[PDB]
Amino acid sequence: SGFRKMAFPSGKVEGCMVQVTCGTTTLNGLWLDDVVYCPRHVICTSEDMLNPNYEDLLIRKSNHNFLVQAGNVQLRVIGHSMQNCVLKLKVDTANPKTPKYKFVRIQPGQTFSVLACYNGSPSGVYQCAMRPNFTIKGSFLNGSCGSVGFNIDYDCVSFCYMHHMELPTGVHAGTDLEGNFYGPFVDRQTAQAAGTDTTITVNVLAWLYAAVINGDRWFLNRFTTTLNDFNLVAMKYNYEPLTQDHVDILGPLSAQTGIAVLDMCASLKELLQNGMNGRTILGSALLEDEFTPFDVVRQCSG
Amino acid sequence: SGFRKMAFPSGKVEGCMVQVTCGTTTLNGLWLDDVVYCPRHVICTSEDMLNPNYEDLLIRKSNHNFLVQAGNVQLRVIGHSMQNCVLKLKVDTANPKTPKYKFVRIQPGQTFSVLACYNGSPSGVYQCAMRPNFTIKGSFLNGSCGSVGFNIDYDCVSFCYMHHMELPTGVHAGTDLEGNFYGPFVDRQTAQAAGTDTTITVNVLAWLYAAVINGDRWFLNRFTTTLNDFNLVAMKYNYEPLTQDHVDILGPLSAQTGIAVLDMCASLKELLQNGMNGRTILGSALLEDEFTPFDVVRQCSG
Ligand SMILES: *[C@](O)(C(=O)NC1CC1)[C@H](C[C@@H]1CCCNC1=O)NC(=O)[C@H](CC1CCCCC1)NC(=O)c1cc2ccccc2o1
Ligand SMILES: *[C@](O)(C(=O)NC1CC1)[C@H](C[C@@H]1CCCNC1=O)NC(=O)[C@H](CC1CCCCC1)NC(=O)c1cc2ccccc2o1
Repeated sequence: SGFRKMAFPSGKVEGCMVQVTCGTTTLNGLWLDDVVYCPRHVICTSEDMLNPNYEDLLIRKSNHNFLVQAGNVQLRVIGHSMQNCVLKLKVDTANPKTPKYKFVRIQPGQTFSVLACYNGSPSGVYQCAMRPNFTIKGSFLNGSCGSVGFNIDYDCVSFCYMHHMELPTGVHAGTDLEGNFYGPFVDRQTAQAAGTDTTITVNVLAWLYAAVINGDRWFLNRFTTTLNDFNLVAMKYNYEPLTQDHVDILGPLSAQTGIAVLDMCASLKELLQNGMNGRTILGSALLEDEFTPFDVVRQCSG
Repeated sequence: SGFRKMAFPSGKVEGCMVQVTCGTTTLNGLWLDDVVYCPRHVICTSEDMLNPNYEDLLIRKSNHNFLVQAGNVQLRVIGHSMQNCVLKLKVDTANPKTPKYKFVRIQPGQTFSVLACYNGSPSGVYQCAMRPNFTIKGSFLNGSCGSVGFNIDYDCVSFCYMHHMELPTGVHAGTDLEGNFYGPFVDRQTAQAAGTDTTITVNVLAWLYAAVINGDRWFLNRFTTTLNDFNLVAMKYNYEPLTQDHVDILGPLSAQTGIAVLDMCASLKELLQNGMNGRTILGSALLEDEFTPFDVVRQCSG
């Protein structure tokens, strides 16, 4: 028993991290078979970071302008191309540590692990959720660009995120591995800012179920509610609408605990309307929304 | 910027996890050079788990009673011995993935990463702190025994924890890698329970500094306090006494923020006496105590 924000084991991804240098700009890349993926803004200079024309900037580069360092080994760049906001550097050596992998794009409200890296060297691993406004509440310092986010299923690494920038509120923005940004963000310095965010209702309910599975029951009640009355409350508190598909997804947890999904909704309504009256749930005084139903099932006993 | 509970990258430890089976009991072991370390209660039966004499139980075993599986490879056991509450199985193959390593024992209030494993297969990584009462608030299911806790410095893995059991309150107990239990716990079924716990004051103050570094300043004030008046408050709220050595350890963070340690103490006193009045700090509505000054410095900008 116990419930923690848990990341996937990072070994498979650690084997793929490298350092990419162009000019005086150094950041991280992801080495898979004979290709290194990295943010295209490695080719920028502090002189054209405001409105860069990346096609122009790239045309003025050649293979030898890119230095790729894997551990203490120089990888020779033998081709280069852009795909959306990522650069693909073809290298003359296939990474012998390449895992089975996939490039997936994730949905807001889904979670993934982030391997924070600096100069091609991993420093830490943590769990994140893609917020409804397509940002992530990460932990990223200068040098972290190129760090990736991923999930692991069986032997297979599904890469879902590459890190590009930090917004004025301290939250983070990046792309999928095809170089397409999550959200209405661009890789150029502008006044761009996070849009308004909302709470991921289905995840809060999953976490309430985790709490019950782990013996926190003080917020339960004999009441129930309909989906529509619940969603009237959800709207009032800036929670996302709960759909019937969410109810269905919560089915396993509902059956394991014997607490019907709409009964849990009655509990969440009471918590929203009354607060916690000084109590905690799984060690938190706030309602947590970064655990999916899958995260809860994977971590919690059967 | 950003602040997250971050674990060390787990790759180096993943390379050392194996499965150990004795009879119908299967758990995890840690393979380093030609030795596998695991909890000695792998030799117990549900028949003698109440008051086992491990010396007797071990004497009745031979090398062939232990099945060690590394991935899909059987490791031949060629010797066996007990050291306190851990078993050392000498195997005929040195682990080629052995990292530079050390066996350290940690202090209450220090943090470490846990690699949760089942059947020798890592499933997740997370950050923990050793509580003042020598327990850890982990996430461990049946099958997790033998999972380890560690820190990484440069290339060197300092193993500090092996997992043995769960206590009635849902918290966890284990040993260092020499098999000596953390706390007044024993590897036999008794009524044993966690003793009273306290909050790690120096870590709360480190986390307040992290909050300032990350732009949360609402809890600051123009006041100050002496160490003794602060500790009178600390005692009242079941916080650990703050020593001058703790003040010294907080020096870097104090200098980086320009907020004297005793001024931060004045802030913590106000938060203890008044609560948070509906506000949060680094996304928490509770005062967090599982980040050491080192964790904050390592993660936060310079
Ligand atoms: C990465 O480019 C990076 O790590 N580069 C390596 C070479 C050093 C950074 C990562 C940032 C750094 C700041 C702290 N957290 C973080 O995640 N990304 C940027 O610096 C990004 C770069 C621009 C350049 C054109 C393409 C993409 C954006 N810029 C910002 O994050 C950013 C935030 C502010 C705030 C105020 C003024 C400017 C600014 O830029
Ligand atoms: C490990 O032994 C383990 O994983 N063994 C592998 C072979 C299956 C478990 C880990 C526990 C399991 C329960 C849930 N969380 C967790 O961390 N450890 C135990 O089961 C431990 C074993 C005894 C045996 C003698 C030596 C050490 C203790 N027992 C307990 O954790 C425990 C908790 C309770 C509560 C009520 C009755 C009994 C009990 O046992």
